[PDB]
Amino acid sequence: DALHIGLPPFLVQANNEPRVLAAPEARMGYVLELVRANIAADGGPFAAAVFERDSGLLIAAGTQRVVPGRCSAAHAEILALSLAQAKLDTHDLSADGLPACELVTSAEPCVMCFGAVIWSGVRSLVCAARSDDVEAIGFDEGPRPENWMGGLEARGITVTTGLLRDAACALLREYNACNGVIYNARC
Amino acid sequence: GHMNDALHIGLPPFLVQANNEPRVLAAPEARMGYVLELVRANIAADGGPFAAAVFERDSGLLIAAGTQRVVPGRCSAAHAEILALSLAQAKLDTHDLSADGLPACELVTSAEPCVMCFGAVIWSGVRSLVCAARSDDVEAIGFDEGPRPENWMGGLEARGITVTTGLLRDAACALLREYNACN
Ligand SMILES: Nc1nc(O)c2[nH]nnc2n1
Ligand SMILES: Nc1nc(O)c2[nH]nnc2n1
Ligand SMILES: [Zn+2]
Ligand SMILES: [Zn+2]
Repeated sequence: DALHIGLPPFLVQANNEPRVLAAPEARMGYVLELVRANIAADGGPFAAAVFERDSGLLIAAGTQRVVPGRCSAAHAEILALSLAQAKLDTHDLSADGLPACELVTSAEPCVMCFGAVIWSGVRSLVCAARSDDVEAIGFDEGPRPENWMGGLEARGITVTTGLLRDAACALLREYNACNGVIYNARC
Repeated sequence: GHMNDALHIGLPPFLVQANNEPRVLAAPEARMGYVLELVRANIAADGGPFAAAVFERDSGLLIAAGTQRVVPGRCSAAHAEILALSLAQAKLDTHDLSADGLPACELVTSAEPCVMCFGAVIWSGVRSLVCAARSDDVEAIGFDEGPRPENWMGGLEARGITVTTGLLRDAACALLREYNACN
């Protein structure tokens, strides 16, 4: 009777508490905490958050819930964008009288999320890990169009990538190190 | 609807029914015909003119169905394909419809997928995509497919997703032209 993806407690918490982060690094810092927490709550090493671009108010956060949620569409970007839309009560994050919105993401978007970003109404995309980083640990980005960044820019969506990339990469390599069946107390 | 503790996209009555009534449609045109019934039911339930369904490829057991619920669900990701693929996964208790021991799954869709849905198809585990209306047909009533890679069809086929296109296209267009005429 519904499409229903449950949020683990830490994500409910993130989505409940008012929070304002002005600097790109502050915003991405927070998104990287959610990655760490999502991995500790049985999810993939990806998180994202929709902010008010100009005030830094957090609207909504998401994390990859593919396995726990039994749903291949539950990438961090889909959850973040959709929960932001559900909170603001509109399918269009650029609807009249909404502030401009920004998707802050732990990694460059896959081809699915790329499309979702375009349809979402956000005006800004801010990424940490690059596509090659993500692919290096076996997560596929899929076939995006050529010059997909230019693609976004031409729809009025500004793209920045590499923001706190080093910390992001460190979280990716930590996930990979502990993504295996032999028990490892250190994980 | 908005929820503290879930992303929750509710389904209108016809779609709750479609997802619970037993239905075996062996021939592909029987599959696409039923999907076009869902398109019409969706328009009457304030949705866009798009529907899709996951079938077991060989038997044509219907596993799940989705329709575009963008405006009434306040969700730009709620295309037909996303809901159909996600409800099937929910129904089969797995995020991968090609998981060992599941029969091969097929997504039958009213129109060729947009770039988002193209991506969702690849990650879903379906082994087959069957489309009615073409990309052109969708753009001609003002729906945007977005920037898909050159040769999106070959991209699907290259990872073992067979693509059929044009099936009951004229029937699907009749519904599209009606939707566009009635704004
Ligand atoms: N490539 C990729 N893979 C996943 O599993 C994701 N989850 N959130 N962003 C994602 N990106
Ligand atoms: N382009 C496009 N747009 C929508 O709103 C859809 N819903 N289901 N397939 C869809 N395809
Ligand atoms: Zn993605
Ligand atoms: Zn789509």
